[PDB]
Amino acid sequence: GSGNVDLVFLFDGSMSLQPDEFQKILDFMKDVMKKLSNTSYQFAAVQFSTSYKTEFDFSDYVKRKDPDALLKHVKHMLLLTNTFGAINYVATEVFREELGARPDATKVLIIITDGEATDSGNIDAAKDIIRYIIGIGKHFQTKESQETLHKFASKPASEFVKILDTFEKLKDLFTELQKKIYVI
Ligand SMILES: CC[C@H](C)C(=O)O[C@H]1C[C@@H](C)C=C2C=C[C@H](C)[C@H](CC[C@@H]3C[C@@H](O)CC(=O)O3)[C@H]21
Ligand SMILES: [Mg+2]
Repeated sequence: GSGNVDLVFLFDGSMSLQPDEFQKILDFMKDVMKKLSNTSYQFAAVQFSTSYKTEFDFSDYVKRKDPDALLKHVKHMLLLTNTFGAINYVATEVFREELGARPDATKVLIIITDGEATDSGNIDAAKDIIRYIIGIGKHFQTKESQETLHKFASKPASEFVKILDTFEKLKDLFTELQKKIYVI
């Protein structure tokens, strides 16, 4: 339709993440934004743990644009992993016209986490958002834990759930993303 994509990074700041691992999440987000600067994509980023913080809104991105400056002042929260609550927060408190969301854009949520959710609920309010979940590291070693992530993602899980055994594999994920960039 409009050809516009409003994309939110929803990233884990729980106590499980070591300092260097948290930085690699931030570096990955910055790589994606830099590669897609000056396009029809708009970005916002939200850190979640026990509660949620909008690190920058869509309007901040449009005004400042520099991914380095925009994520420079992120404080690691180091609490729990309330992923149900975080998704509902994005759907009702971030995707809003008064915060710079474009009303007819395609909405996309990229969830990066290194643990199973410590809450529960439903995400019906977020169901018109395209949802990718990237699950990283040892807490997703087993098949049963990988499957807990299906609930958050759009369907099929085979396209929308990405499991990475280490944080260094975020770089491989960015290599694969770039092979899919086209001028249309
Ligand atoms: C696309 C390949 C990479 C690895 C990936 O999954 O990136 C996904 C997940 C993550 C790595 C980053 C993304 C950044 C931008 C877009 C939204 C991308 C998904 C792209 C697809 C493209 C078509 O299938 C239509 C659509 O709506 O989503 C995601
Ligand atoms: Mg966690």
